[PDB]
Amino acid sequence: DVYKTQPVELFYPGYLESRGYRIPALETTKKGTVLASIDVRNNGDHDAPNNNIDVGIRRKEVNGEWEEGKVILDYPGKSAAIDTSLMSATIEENGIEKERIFLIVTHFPEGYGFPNTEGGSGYKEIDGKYYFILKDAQNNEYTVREDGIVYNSEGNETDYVMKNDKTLIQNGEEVGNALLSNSPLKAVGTAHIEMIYSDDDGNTWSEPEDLNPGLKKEWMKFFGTAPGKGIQIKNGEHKGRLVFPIYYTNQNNFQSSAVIYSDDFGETWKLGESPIDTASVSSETVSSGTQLTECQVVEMPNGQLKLFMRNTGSYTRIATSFDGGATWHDEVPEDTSLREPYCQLSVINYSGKINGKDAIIFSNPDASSRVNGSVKVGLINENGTYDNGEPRYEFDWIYNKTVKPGSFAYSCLTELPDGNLGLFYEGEGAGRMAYTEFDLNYLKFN
Ligand SMILES: [Ca+2]
Ligand SMILES: [Ca+2]
Repeated sequence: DVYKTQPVELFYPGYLESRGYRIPALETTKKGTVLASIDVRNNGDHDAPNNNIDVGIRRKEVNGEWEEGKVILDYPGKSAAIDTSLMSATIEENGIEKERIFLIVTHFPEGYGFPNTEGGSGYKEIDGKYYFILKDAQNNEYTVREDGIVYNSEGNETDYVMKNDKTLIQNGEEVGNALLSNSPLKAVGTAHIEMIYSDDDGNTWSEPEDLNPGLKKEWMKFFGTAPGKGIQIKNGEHKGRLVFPIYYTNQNNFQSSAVIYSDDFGETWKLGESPIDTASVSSETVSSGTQLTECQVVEMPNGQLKLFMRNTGSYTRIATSFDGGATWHDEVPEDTSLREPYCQLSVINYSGKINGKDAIIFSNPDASSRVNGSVKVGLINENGTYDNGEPRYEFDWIYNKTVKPGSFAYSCLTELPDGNLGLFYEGEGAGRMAYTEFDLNYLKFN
């Protein structure tokens, strides 16, 4: 025989001056590089608000060692970038497959986070165009229009200008930053998803692009990355589509999972329905029942999508999409092999065949609390059809292996170029982020 490395800590308290670290994401690029991203939770392990949380990343190239970590996204003050998701994706450009590594994160202005998030996209739509909202101490609404020029609520121009990094300028002088809690004009205290990308195998990253405008619905309060990774669809009519799992709340503070997706390689995004959205329930107005929260997605051989969801029930809920993430079958069953103690989980597609079948790999804490981290192997079996004739895929969990007997919380899986598996996970102690590699045999023996 078995292969199983001694776990190494890629981030730990004090590293890069940060008190805390959480929320692993893990992706392998087409060059074979492993990318591990993390919340750099500088003021401690606690969620936003009141935490200067940045995006950090470590790289391990094929036949290489872990490069030291660096911060690749850093907002002013204690404005948080929290919960990352990575995605290696490709496009055919003039006969070569060009790789772009996508990363989305959730973003809050200073002072806000999940428990006190306000609602809305953060944007005002004026004649088809979306403009960043700014608020003053008296709760008046302002808009940032062309040239960054700020307009008050009468549609009139003010002496304020907001730069794209939210710096505020009044008559040539800087007067604050709209993400900061002492600024005279403030961005709406609500959740954004922001995206960066890398075209050089994860070494350098773009400036953040906000994905809220024309994507997040005004009734949504929380609207955030489901941490871990997304996937680019390989099979079917939606081949090439980028799919990032997310979740959000409504006015009732009810959490619903979903995916956002892009058919032009990141340029524009659409929101799929939640699995909560059925013929009788609407995720806009639902107020009771099982909440579906953090989630990860895998693809079936025909391009059918399977969304595995943290939820307030005892077991993992799995939803199926026949249209590439736009909607989900109204039956959302539990899988009773997958005890789910209300913790993030990871599920990935495996490139190789196992026992002559296509397979997926799953990890989460297999217990009634965040302990006993287990990695499971599921074989995809075709089994008849749904009411609408669609293929039925089901999962034979052939291996179930404890990789972390004690504490174990959020985790993320990735496949290594040689077919081995990597695992980035919380569980070795406050702010300690561990990475280990292993082969299939290790999962089978035990
Ligand atoms: Ca920062
Ligand atoms: Ca649960």
